[PDB]
Amino acid sequence: PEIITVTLKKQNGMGLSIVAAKGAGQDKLGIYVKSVVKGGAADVDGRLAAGDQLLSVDGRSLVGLSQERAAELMTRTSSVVTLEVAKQGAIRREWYV
Amino acid sequence: PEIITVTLKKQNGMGLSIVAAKGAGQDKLGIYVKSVVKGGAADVDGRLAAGDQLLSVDGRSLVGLSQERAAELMTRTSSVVTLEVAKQGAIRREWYV
Repeated sequence: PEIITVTLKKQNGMGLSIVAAKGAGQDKLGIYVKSVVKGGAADVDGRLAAGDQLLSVDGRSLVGLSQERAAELMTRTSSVVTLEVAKQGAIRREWYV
Repeated sequence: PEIITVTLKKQNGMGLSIVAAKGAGQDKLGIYVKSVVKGGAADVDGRLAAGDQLLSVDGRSLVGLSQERAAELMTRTSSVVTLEVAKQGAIRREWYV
C-alpha cells in the first residue's frame, strides 16, 4: 500500500468530502476521501483522490477513531495541514455480494 | 428518506460491491452500495445504485452490525433475496473538510 505525505494551504477548508468506513480487508474503522471539490485546495494540489484513506492529520492518527474524535481533529487544523494518505491500490480487497 | 423494497433473482450473487460506513449524519454503522456490477442482477433490476443504504436483508436488519455479523447474513441468502433499501437522498447530510 503506497503511502505519501500531502501538505495543503487551506483555501476554504481542504476541499474534501470525507466518510468514515471500514476497508473490506480491515476491522479498523478509517477516514476515506469520498470525493474532491473541483477548484479546492486538494484538487489544485492534484494528488488526493476519491478512495484514498487519510491515515494521519498533522501527525496524529485518524485510524480506528470514533466519528466524534476524528471531527474534533479536523476542526483543530491550522491554515496549513499535513496528511499522511494511503493511496487507493489498483490491486485491492473488496466486498462482493 | 425514501425507502423501497427490492427483490432479486441472484445470478452469480446480487452483482453488488458493498462497504460498511457511517453516514455523515449517523452514529450507527451501515451497509452501503459502493458500486453496481454492469450486467449483474441488481443492474438488470435497475433500481439499486451507488450510495444506497441496505437497511435489511430478508427482513433482518443490517443497521449497526459488526462486519462479521453482516457478512454472515449475506452468505446465508437464498437464490432469492429481498432488500429494504434507503435510497440516497438528493438533499443529504455530508462531511466537509
